[PDB]
Amino acid sequence: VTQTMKGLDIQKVAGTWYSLAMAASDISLLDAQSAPLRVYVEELKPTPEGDLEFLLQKWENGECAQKKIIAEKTKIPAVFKINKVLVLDTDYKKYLLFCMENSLACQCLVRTPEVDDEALEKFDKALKALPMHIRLSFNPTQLEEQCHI
Amino acid sequence: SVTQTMKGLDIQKVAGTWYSLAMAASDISLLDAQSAPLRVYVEELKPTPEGDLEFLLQKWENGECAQKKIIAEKTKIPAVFKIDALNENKVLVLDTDYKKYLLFCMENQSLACQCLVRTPEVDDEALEKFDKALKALPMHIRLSFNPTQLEEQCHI
Ligand SMILES: CCCCNc1ccc(C(=O)OCCN(C)C)cc1
Repeated sequence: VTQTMKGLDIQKVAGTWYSLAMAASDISLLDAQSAPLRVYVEELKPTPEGDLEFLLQKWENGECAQKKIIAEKTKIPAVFKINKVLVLDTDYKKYLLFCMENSLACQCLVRTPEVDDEALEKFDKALKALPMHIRLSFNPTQLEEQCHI
Repeated sequence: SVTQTMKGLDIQKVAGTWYSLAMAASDISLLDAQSAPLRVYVEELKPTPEGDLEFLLQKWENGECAQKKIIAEKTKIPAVFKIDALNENKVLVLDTDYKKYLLFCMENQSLACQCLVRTPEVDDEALEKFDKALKALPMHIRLSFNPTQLEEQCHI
């Protein structure tokens, strides 16, 4: 992943998000509820030091676990270290596109638990240069359920 | 569910070798596991003397790769077939050029579609036409397979 967001203002990504769609380089990264990169972003909280706190849900040992993880800033405003987190694009008010790279998985986040045509079209365009072998998308009912069940 | 069928399908010309390059389904659970209900790999098509279409496929069953044969019976629409199985179903051929790619769906309402290729290689045209076809359909999971997997039992 090289195409990261120019001019990111991380403070404007604060608040609630919903994982609408995800894609990964390897089927095993996303295929099961327990798959390693099957994670649902529920909130982003930029820190006073310019780090990025993720609140996510992840299926572990038969429960939907909530995790709070700090992604530490790097010299590239759009790149953090949790894996590298790369923010490809956001309009702050509607969508955010990011990837996790070690293996590669990318997500389309939306501000409201609804399908957004613009967000998904931009996600598809961003994935054209990336060697993805699994793509998932979630319905509005799933977005509001613990671990998108 | 599926609006697009192949006009003027000649089932004799779809006969022979195929490989499942990509698949997509309306419900993640139809395709997410090696054991998922619509996770099947088409290896060969055989038209019958009655104009039915026999699918020779691989399916993960009892933790091993099994060979299975499924007859999709002809209907009054050339590109639409029906498997004698408990559940109401349709097999729909969306598009083929016969010599490189074939796009089909299974409707059960559950829906899964596949991109078949003649040669066990990633084909840009096959995948681009598959993706265009899927824009019309409410898919929540898409898988694609590397050329090594195409020639392994059950795409392992
Ligand atoms: C650049 C403007 C940043 C303003 N911040 C926000 C603006 C909007 C939202 C938000 O969630 O809006 C959803 C409603 N649709 C119409 C936008 C969340 C944060």
